[PDB]
Amino acid sequence: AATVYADSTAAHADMQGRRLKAVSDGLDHNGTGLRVIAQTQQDGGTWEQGGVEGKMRGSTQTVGIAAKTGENTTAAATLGMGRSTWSENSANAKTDSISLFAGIRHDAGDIGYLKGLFSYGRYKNSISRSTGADEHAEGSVNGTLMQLGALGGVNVPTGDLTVEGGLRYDLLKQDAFAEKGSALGWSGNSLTEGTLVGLAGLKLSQPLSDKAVLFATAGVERDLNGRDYTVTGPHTRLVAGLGADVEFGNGWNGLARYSYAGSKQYGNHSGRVGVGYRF
Ligand SMILES: CCCCCCCCCCOCCOCCOCCOCCOCCO
Repeated sequence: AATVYADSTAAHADMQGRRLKAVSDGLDHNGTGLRVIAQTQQDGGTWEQGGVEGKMRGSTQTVGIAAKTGENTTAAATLGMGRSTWSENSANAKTDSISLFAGIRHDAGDIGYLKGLFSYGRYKNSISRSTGADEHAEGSVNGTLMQLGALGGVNVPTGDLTVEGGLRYDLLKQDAFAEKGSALGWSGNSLTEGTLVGLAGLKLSQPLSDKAVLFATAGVERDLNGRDYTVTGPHTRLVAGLGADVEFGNGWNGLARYSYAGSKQYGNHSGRVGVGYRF
């Protein structure tokens, strides 16, 4: 039972979906010219993954730009470096990751929009697992995760209700690996796994003034097919959330988001602070 590799990979993919959310949220904010954006997203939950409880923690720094590329078009490109962990009985794991995120949002005048999202990242999972009495196995595995996203949104309003919904496809290719350091060390084969995710969501923006807005978010998210990262060697979550963009003046804006995702046997706190500069 090397469930620790499946689980850490799963924990990374799950974090990656929120990283993509953040870049896609960055498509909405834009007014005038071109923004440059620096962000920290922290993550923190527990997760029973088929009999095994674990604890994920995660930190991601991102730098990004977004800009009106057209009278009705917005584009964003973000670069993200992540460090996350995953714990279990007997074993824990640290994931390093480097990811590029890209998004385009086309508006149909004021009635709604479509978004395309894409991401390519690499990851490295370092596992150590107690295998005995002061005996550990160390194991190192690389993978690639790609995401593709299509969302449509309408924009009904006294402040603003946007409804938003679509799909995200996660393609994970993970390399073969082998553990050093133990006589009951384990090897595992490469793994390709593609998962469609359905997404649906509500954003209630209320502007406070000319220089600040607060939003509430409620959302739904569910794998539409299998998401098995068990190497050879599906529940709906509700997410509720809060936010606030503020214009500090002289080009600078700030950003605060907090979010909780839940299903049976899953719970994750996601937070986010961003500082921004509009040229
Ligand atoms: C967990 C610790 C990590 C600390 C590191 C901090 C991460 C920062 C990432 C560094 O890169 C920043 C730059 O990212 C910018 C995004 O790329 C924009 C590319 O622009 C394309 C050029 O435009 C052509 C016109 O279409």
